[PDB]
Amino acid sequence: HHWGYGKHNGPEHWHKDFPIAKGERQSPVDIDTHTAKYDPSLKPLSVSYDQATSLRILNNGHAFNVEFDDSQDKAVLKGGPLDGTYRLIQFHFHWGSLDGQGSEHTVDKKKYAAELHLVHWNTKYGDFGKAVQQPDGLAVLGIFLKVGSAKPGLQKVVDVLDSIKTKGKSADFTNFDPRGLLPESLDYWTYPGSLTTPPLLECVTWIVLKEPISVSSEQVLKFRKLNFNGEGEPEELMVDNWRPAQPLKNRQIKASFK
Ligand SMILES: [Zn+2]
Repeated sequence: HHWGYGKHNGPEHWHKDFPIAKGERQSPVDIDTHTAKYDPSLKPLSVSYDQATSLRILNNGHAFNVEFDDSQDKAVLKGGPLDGTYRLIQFHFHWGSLDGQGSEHTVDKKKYAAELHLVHWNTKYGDFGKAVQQPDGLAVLGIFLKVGSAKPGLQKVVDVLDSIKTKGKSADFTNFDPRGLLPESLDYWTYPGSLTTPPLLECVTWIVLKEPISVSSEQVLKFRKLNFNGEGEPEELMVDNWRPAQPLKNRQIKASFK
């Protein structure tokens, strides 16, 4: 009855309801590291999450969102390719059924186990809904996950997942520090793209970090116990909730590093 990540409603079908799926600046893409251009004029990336106020975690039937208070400039992304100030509104992940798949962006065709998206909106547009209608409305910070050592800063998220197993379930999720999800280095690639889920709006500056974070097999296994379905419905494990790479078309990926 609507969009998802199965054979019958997955990414290959989305263009019928959302023709922009075949548009000029769709995401994700493959990042060909030997085609990206170092840009020495890119300003340093500024992640300012000290005053972040998390509120709630929600299973929306596609992923889970950790939501933040974005009523003021409490957690912001600036610098790099960005003009102005972008406010953190939520983060979520995309992940696979197996460790060898799950990311949306790929790097020289390599798929990672998962990908974290920290979603920010351009404050010059006043609200998120207006921002998504602008070509520079959003900035999404993308971070790859590989399976190795546990990420301590992820554990609070993992442990609450039992309480939001099914579509529509939410739980209080205050006092979470998203700085615990970042890698050491802020080296990145950047390109103009889109939301990777319907409505696939072409409003995103993508900033994808080069350094993955490591999470444990046990942590990702717990992501994979979530459900796409609602309570009291036949179980559909929430896995493989990623859109594959889309054609780059008339775009350039810039690198912050050589
Ligand atoms: Zn996403």
